[PDB]
Amino acid sequence: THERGVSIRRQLLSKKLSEPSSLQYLPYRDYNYSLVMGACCENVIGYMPIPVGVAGPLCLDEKEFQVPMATTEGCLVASTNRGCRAIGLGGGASSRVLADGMTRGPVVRLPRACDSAEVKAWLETSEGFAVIKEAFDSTSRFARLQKLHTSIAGRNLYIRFQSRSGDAMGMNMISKGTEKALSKLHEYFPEMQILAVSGNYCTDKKPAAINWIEGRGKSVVCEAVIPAKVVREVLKTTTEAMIEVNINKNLVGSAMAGSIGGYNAHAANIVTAIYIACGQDAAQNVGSSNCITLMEASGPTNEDLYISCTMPSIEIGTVGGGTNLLPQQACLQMLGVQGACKDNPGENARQLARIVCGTVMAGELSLMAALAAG
Amino acid sequence: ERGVSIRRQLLSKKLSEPSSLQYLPYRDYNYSLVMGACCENVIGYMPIPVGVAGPLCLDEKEFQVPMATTEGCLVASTNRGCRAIGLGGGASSRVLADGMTRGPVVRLPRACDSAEVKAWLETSEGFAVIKEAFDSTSRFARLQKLHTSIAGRNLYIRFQSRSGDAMGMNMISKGTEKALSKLHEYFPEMQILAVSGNYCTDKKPAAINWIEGRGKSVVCEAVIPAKVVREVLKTTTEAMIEVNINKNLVGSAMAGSIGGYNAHAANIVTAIYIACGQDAAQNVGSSNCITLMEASGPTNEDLYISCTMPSIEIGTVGGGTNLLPQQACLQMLGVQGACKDNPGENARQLARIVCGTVMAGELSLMAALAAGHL
Amino acid sequence: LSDAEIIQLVNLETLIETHERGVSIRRQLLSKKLSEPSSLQYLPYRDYNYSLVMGACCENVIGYMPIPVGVAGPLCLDEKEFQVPMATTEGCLVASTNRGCRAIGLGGGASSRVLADGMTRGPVVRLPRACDSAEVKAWLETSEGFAVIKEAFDSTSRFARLQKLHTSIAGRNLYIRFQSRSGDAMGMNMISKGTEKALSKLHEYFPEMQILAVSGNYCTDKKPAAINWIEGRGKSVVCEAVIPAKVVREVLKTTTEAMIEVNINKNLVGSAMAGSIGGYNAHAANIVTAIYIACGQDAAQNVGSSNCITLMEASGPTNEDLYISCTMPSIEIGTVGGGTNLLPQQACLQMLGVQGACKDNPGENARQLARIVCGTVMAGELSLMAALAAGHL
Amino acid sequence: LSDAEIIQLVNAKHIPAYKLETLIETHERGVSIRRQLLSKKLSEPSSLQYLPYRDYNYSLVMGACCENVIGYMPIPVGVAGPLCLDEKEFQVPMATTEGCLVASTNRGCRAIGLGGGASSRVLADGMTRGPVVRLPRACDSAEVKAWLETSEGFAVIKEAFDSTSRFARLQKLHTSIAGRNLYIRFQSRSGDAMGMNMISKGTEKALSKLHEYFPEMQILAVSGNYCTDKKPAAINWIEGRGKSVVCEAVIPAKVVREVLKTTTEAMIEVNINKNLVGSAMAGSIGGYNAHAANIVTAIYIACGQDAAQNVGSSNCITLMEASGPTNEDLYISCTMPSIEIGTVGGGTNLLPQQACLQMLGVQGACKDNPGENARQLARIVCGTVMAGELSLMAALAAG
Ligand SMILES: CC(C)n1c(/C=C/[C@@H](O)C[C@@H](O)CC(=O)O)c(-c2ccc(F)cc2)c2ccccc21
Ligand SMILES: CC(C)n1c(/C=C/[C@@H](O)C[C@@H](O)CC(=O)O)c(-c2ccc(F)cc2)c2ccccc21
Ligand SMILES: CC(C)n1c(/C=C/[C@@H](O)C[C@@H](O)CC(=O)O)c(-c2ccc(F)cc2)c2ccccc21
Ligand SMILES: CC(C)n1c(/C=C/[C@@H](O)C[C@@H](O)CC(=O)O)c(-c2ccc(F)cc2)c2ccccc21
Ligand SMILES: Nc1ncnc2c1ncn2[C@@H]1O[C@H](COP(=O)(O)OP(=O)(O)O)[C@@H](O)[C@H]1O
Ligand SMILES: Nc1ncnc2c1ncn2[C@@H]1O[C@H](COP(=O)(O)OP(=O)(O)O)[C@@H](O)[C@H]1O
Ligand SMILES: Nc1ncnc2c1ncn2[C@@H]1O[C@H](COP(=O)(O)OP(=O)(O)O)[C@@H](O)[C@H]1O
Repeated sequence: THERGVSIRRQLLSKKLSEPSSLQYLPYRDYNYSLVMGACCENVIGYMPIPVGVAGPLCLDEKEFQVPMATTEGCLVASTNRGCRAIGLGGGASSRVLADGMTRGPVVRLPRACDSAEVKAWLETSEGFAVIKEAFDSTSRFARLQKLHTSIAGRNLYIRFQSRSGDAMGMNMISKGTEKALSKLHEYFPEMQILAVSGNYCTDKKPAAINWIEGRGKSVVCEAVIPAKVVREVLKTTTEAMIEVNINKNLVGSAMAGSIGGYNAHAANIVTAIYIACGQDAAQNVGSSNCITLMEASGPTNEDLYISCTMPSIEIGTVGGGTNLLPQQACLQMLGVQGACKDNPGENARQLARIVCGTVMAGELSLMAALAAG
Repeated sequence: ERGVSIRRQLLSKKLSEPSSLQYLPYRDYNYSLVMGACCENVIGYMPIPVGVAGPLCLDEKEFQVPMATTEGCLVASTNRGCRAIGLGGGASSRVLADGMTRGPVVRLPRACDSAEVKAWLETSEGFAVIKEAFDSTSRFARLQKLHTSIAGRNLYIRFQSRSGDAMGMNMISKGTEKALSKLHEYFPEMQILAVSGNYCTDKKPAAINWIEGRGKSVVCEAVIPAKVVREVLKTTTEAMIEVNINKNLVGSAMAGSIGGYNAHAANIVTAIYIACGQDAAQNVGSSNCITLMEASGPTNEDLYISCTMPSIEIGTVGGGTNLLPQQACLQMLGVQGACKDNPGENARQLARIVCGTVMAGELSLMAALAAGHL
Repeated sequence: LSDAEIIQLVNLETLIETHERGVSIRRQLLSKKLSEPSSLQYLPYRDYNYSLVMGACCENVIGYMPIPVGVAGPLCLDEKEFQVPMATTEGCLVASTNRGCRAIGLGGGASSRVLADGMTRGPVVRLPRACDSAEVKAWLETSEGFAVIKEAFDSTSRFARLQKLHTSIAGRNLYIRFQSRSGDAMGMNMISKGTEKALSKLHEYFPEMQILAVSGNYCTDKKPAAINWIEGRGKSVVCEAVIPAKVVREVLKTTTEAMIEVNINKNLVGSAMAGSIGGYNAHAANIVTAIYIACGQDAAQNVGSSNCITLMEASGPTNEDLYISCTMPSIEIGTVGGGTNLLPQQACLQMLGVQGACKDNPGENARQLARIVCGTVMAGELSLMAALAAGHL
Repeated sequence: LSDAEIIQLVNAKHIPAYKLETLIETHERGVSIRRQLLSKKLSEPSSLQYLPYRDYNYSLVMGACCENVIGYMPIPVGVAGPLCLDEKEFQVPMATTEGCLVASTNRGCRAIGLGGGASSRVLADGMTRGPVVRLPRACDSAEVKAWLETSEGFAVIKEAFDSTSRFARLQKLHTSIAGRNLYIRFQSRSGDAMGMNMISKGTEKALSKLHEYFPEMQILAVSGNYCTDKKPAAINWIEGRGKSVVCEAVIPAKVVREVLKTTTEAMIEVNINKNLVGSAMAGSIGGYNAHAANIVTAIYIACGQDAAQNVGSSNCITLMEASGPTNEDLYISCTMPSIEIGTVGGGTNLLPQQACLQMLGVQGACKDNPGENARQLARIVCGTVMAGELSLMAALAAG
C-alpha cells in the first residue's frame, strides 16, 4: 500500500525534525499515489493543497471558457474575472497560433573552430538536415524535427533543435530525439565531443533572448476591442488613461529596467495560476511568461480600446507529466483539452496555449485599468 | 464549504463535460483562511505532491527541505546533491542585501522639471522627508534607498525597503503611495501615472533586479572532495568544470541571457515556493542565479562550487504562508512566522536554504549532464 | 569677384568655380557666427579633393579632420601576411596590437572562416487586425509567397540576392527582417531599395497593409540588439590561434594559466555580471573602430560590428600552450561604396589587397576584409589580456 | 644620413621599424622612412601613394596618440546649425563619410530653432572603472563587501582614490559578488577630462589600500568588465557612466508640416512602433532610438573623442508625444544616460580637433568651474542627437 508507505516515511522523517508535530497539518490521506510514485515525485510525505478559483466566461474565438486558476494571491481571480467580463461585453477575443515547436540546445566541441565551422555548414545543407531529421524522428511517432539553428563560439557548436511533439510539452521526447541525432552526427564527425545534451541554448527555464526572438513551444497572439462604455462602466477608467499607462509602464518602464521579454504588467501571475491548476511545469513560467501588451485607440471617435497580447514562448502540453494526475485532468477537462486530440495530434495543446494568451490579456486589461484609475 | 459545493454545481452546468469536476477535490478543507484573502470563486483545491530532500548541511545546521513538484526525478536528483554536499563537510552561505522594491512612474510638465525632482530626491533633506512619510505606514517598513531614472518628462523611482519577515509587496506599495503623496505636496505639478511603472521590477525578467538586487541577495558555497565527485556524482571534477563553463557561462551568453547563468535554479525555487506558500509567479526573478565551479585542494581534484542569487523574493509571514499546510512546511524548516527577537531573520534563513538547495540541484544535474547519465 | 564681394552677395559649390574656394568662403561666413572667430585657423581644408566628397559623403563642408594612421603587423592569417592600417588617437593601441600580431606570428599564424554573409533591413508594417498580420506571416512562410517577394527584391540589382526572411508579430504589427548578399558592398542602400520593392509587391497581395517605416529597428542597424548577436548581420566570422608556452612567457610576459583565469572572470563572468549581450571580450571595439576609420567604413556601425566572444584554453601535450578564438557574428563591412570611394581610404584598402570589387568572385574582397578584422581583434585581445594578467599598465 | 642608407642599416637586423623616431632628428622623416620600408612588404608597393603624411605636427601625436605612424586619414568635416540650445546657438562640426547625414541633421536643427529652441540638463556625472578581485572563499568576499559598505571602510578607500588627482572625487562604490569574486565599480568626477586614465590610477591606489586590510585578496584585473568600457552593458544603461543628459523641445504643428514634411500623428506612430516596439522585438538594451550612434560618432571624430566609446555613449531613448491646444504640436525628448566625453586630454590635445572644440566654445579646461566644458559638450551631443532623431523620423514617417 502506497498510502502506508507515505505514512511510514513521515514517521521516519518526523524524528529528524526539531518540530515533529508540524507534519500534522500536511495532508496525505485519501490520495492516489499510484500515478505519482515513480513518475512525478520521490520521497513523498504528502501533498500541498492550492486553492482553485474560476474566471470566466472567457469569450475566445466564438467559444466560452471557464478558466481554473490555482493561486494563493488575493484578488488575482476576481481581477482576471473582471477582465473577462469587459472582453465578453466587447464581443469577444480572437487568437492565432503563429508557431509550434519545443527545443533542445546541446553543445558539442570539435578540435578546432575550422572544424566546427565545417560541421555548421554541413548541418545547413538539405542533405545534412535530412539525415539528422531521420535519426531524430525515429525515436517517437510524435517527434517531428522542423528546423535547426546552429551557432558557434570558437570550437564549440551550439545546435538548437526545434520539433513538434503532438499534444505533449515535449521536453522528454525532444531530449530523446536530440540524443539520437547527436549520436548520428558523431558517426559523420568522429572527432566531435558531445559536451552536454543541454548547453543552455534551448533555452529551458532561464530568461533568454533566443526564446523571445525565435520562439519556443507555442507562439500566440490574442486581441480584442473594448467599447468606450465598457471601459468606463466595467474598468472604471478611460481609453486615454489606459493607453498612457500601457506605453509608460509596459514599454518605457520595462525599457528603463533593461527587460528582454517583460513588456507586460503581470502575465506571469496568470500563466502560473493556470499552469499549477492544469498540471503544467510551473518552473517554465520563466520563459512562458514572455509577453508584449499593446493598446491603441479604436473606432470612429478613438474612444474604444484595442488591446493585443503577444506571447512567443508558451511551453505547454495536455499529455504527460503532471497532466497524468486526476485532479489536474479535471481542470484540463473543464477547458475541453484533456489528453491527446485523437483526430489531430497537437490541437489540444494549441487550444490550451490560446486560452492562456486570452486569459493573460484579460488579466492585463484589469490590472492596467486599476493602475490607471488609482 | 457549502458555498463551494453550490458554486461547483452552478459551474458544472456550463461545461461541455458536466462531470469534469468529479476528480477535483474540495471536501475537508478550511476555506475560512482562503476566502477574502488568498483566492476568489473557489471551486476546490489542487493537490501537489510534496517530497523531501535532505539533510541539507548548511551553516552547521541540517535541513529537511520540502519540495512540491510533479516533475519526475527532481526530488531524487536534488537529494543526491545534498548527499554530496554533506559528505564534503557542508555548505556556507551569506545574505548580502535585503530589500523589496516598488518602482512607480510619475510625470512632470517638462524634462527640466523631472530633472529638478530628481535632484531633490537626491539631497539628504529630500530623502529624509520621503523616508519619514514612507516609514510611518508600518513598524517594519524602513526605506533604505532610492534609485531614480529619467526618460524625458517621466521619472521612475525605485523605492527599496526592509519588511521584517514579510515578502513585503503590500507594505512597500503602501509606503510608496504615502511617499508619493508627500512628494506631490512639494511638486503639485507632478502627475502620478502608476504606482508600478515596471521599474521594480516585479514578475518580469529585468536587468535592474540582476544588477541592483531585489528582496534577498544570497551567496552559498561548498567544496566536494574528489572521492565524493567520483562515487556519489559519478563523474570527475574536470568534466564538471568544463560543462559549467561551456553551458552555464558560454551557452547562456550565446542565448542572450541576463541572469540565467545556471542549469535549473528555477526548478528548485519553484518546488520550494509552492510547498512553503510563496508567490510562485515570482520565480521569474527569484530564479536569477550564476553557478561557478573550479578545482581546489592539494592536487586540484576537489570541486569548489558557488551559487549567487541576487534577487530572492521570499517571506515567512503573510499571503500563502497564512495557510496551515504551507505553515507545516515552513515549520519543518524552523522558519514559520515572525521572528519576534530579530525581525527578518526567519525570511533571511529561508532565503539561505533556497540558495543552498539550488546549489545541491545544480551539482546533481551538472554531474548527470557531464557523465552522460540521462 | 573677390571673396569679400561674394560674401556680400550671400548676406556655394554650384555658384563658385573650384570646390576649395566654396569651402573657403563657407569658412569665412561661419567665422562671423563664432564667439571665437579664429577657431577655424587650425582646421585644415587645402589640397584636398572635394569632388568625390561633395554630393556623396558630406555636406556643408568646412574642411577635413586628420586622424593619425599607424600600422600593425604582419598579421599571419590563413597562410598570408597582412600589414593592418589603424586610424586612432589612443596611445599604445597600435603598439599593443602589434605585440599581439607578433605572438600570433611566432605561433604559426591564425586561421579564420566566414560562417555567414548577409546584410539586413527590418521594416515594420501594420494590418487592421492581428489575425490579418498572422495571415501575412503565414503567407510569407510559403515557398510561393517567398518566391514572389524574392523576385521583386532581386530585380533591383545584380548583386541583390534575398537569402531569407525572419518575421515577428506584435499584435497587428509585423516586423520583417530581409537578409541578402550584396557583393563587396556593405549593402545598406541596395538592401533598402530591394526592401522597398518587396513591400510594394506585398501590398498588391494585401492592400489593407500599411507600411509604417522601411526600418522598424528590427534590422537592427546601429543600436545594440540581441537579434544581431543571435542571428548575425553582415559577416559572421571566427578566427583562432595557438600561442606556444615560450611565446606567452617571452612575448606576452605572462603564463597560459593567468591568461585563462582572466578571460573567464573578465570576459565571461564580468560581462555576465554587467548584463551584457554580445560584449564578451576585452576591447574588440577599439580594433574595429581603428580599422573602420582607416578603411572608409561606417564607424557608427562599430555598435554591432564589435559584438565578440573571446575564448581561451590550455593546449598542447603539456597543457602549457594557449589556444585562443574570437567569434564575431555581426561584422558590417564593404570594399565598394560610401567612404571607400575616397582616395586616402582606398590606399588603406589597397595595403590589405581588398580595394574595390572582386570581378572574379563578387563579395570575396569584403569577406577577406572581415577575416582581417576578426584576426586583428584577436591580436588585440591577446595583448590587452596579457597586460591585465601580468599587471603591465 | 640618406633615407637609402638608413634603410640599409635597419635591414641589417639592428632596429625594428617602430623605434625609427628615436634615431632620426625629425618626426616627419621617420614617417617618410617607415612608409618606404612598408612599401617593399606590400603586394602593391604604390598603395601608400594617396595616403597623406606631409605638413602635419607629429610631435603631439608620437608617444601620446599613435605609434608606427605612416601618415594620416582625412575625414570630411561638415557643419550643422545653428543648434538653439539653452538660449545659446551652436555651430556643430561633424566628421563623416555618410551622405545626407549632415544635411538631415541640419534640417532637424532648423525645426528646433523655429520652435523656440531646446532645453537640456545634466543629471549625473561620473566615469567608472570596474575591477575584479578574488578572496579564498565567498564568505570572505561577502566580508569585504560589507566592510566597503561601512562609513569607515568607504572613507579609507575614498582617501586613497582621491589622492591621485585634485579633480578626482569618489562618489560611490557599487559592488557585486559572484561566488568568491567581487566586482567593484568605482565612480568619480574627473574635471573636464573623459577620465579613464585618472580613474584607473585612483582604482589601482584604492585596491592597494584595500589589500592592506585584506592581505588574502587577489587583484585579478584592474578592469573586470564591470565598468563597463566599450562593450554594450545593462549596467551603463541603468546606473549611467560618464554624463547622463536629457534634452527636449516642442515643434509647432506648422513647422512639422513645412520643415519636416509630415504630421505630428505620423511621427508619434513611427516613434512608438520603431523606437519602442521594434527595439523591444529586437531584444535591445539601450537602443530605443533611430540613429543616435551616427551623430555621436560624427561629433566624436571631429572633436578628438574616443570613437570606440560610441558603443555605450550612443545609448538613448527617444520619446515623442502630441502637445498643444489641438494636440498637433510635437513634443520630443532624448535621454542619454552614458555619454563618455571630455575636453582635455587624448585626441583633444591635437590642433585640428581643438579647432572643432573651440568652434563650440568648450576647448580645454574650464578655469573657473572644472567640468563645465565637458558638461556643456555632453549637452550639445544630446541636443544634436535630438535634431538627428527628428529629421530621420520625419523622413521615415513621410516615406
Ligand atoms: C491582485 C492583483 C492582480 N493586484 C495587484 C498586484 C499584482 C502583483 O502581483 C503584480 C504587479 O506588481 C505587477 C506590476 O504592476 O508591476 C495590484 C497592485 C499592483 C501594483 C501596485 F503598485 C499596487 C497594487 C492590484 C491593484 C488592484 C487590484 C488587483 C491588484
Ligand atoms: C529531473 C531533472 C532534474 N533532470 C533533467 C531535466 C531538467 C529540466 O527540468 C531542466 C533542464 O532542461 C535545464 C537545462 O539543463 O537546460 C535532466 C535532463 C536535462 C537535460 C537533458 F538534455 C536531458 C535530461 C535530468 C537527467 C538526469 C536526472 C535528472 C534530470
Ligand atoms: C592602449 C590600450 C589597448 N590599453 C588599455 C586600455 C584600453 C581601453 O581603451 C579599453 C579597456 O578599458 C577595456 C576594458 O578592459 O574594459 C589599457 C588599460 C586597461 C585597463 C586599465 F585599468 C588600465 C589600462 C592598457 C594597458 C597596457 C597596454 C595597453 C592598454
Ligand atoms: C543619411 C541618413 C540620416 N539617412 C538614412 C539612413 C541612416 C542610417 O545610417 C541609419 C538607419 O539605418 C537607422 C535605422 O533607422 O535603423 C535613411 C534611411 C533609413 C532607413 C531606411 F530604410 C532607408 C533610408 C535616410 C532617409 C532620408 C534622409 C536621410 C537618411
Ligand atoms: N497526442 C499525443 N501527443 C503527444 N504525445 C502523445 C500523444 N498521445 C500519446 N502520447 C505519448 O505520451 C508521451 C508524452 O509524455 P512524456 O513521455 O512524459 O514526454 P513529454 O515530456 O513531452 O510530456 C509520449 O511517449 C507519447 O508517445
Ligand atoms: N612604439 C611601438 N610601436 C609599435 N610596436 C611596439 C612599440 N613598442 C613596442 N611595440 C611592440 O611590443 C613588443 C614588445 O616590445 P617591448 O615593449 O620592447 O618588450 P620586450 O622587448 O621586453 O618584449 C614589440 O615586439 C612590438 O611588437
Ligand atoms: N579642468 C581640468 N580637468 C581635467 N584635467 C585638468 C584640468 N585642468 C588641468 N588638468 C590636468 O592637469 C595638468 C596640469 O594642469 P593643472 O593641474 O591646472 O596645473 P598647472 O598649474 O601646471 O596648470 C594638465 O596637463 C591636465 O592633465
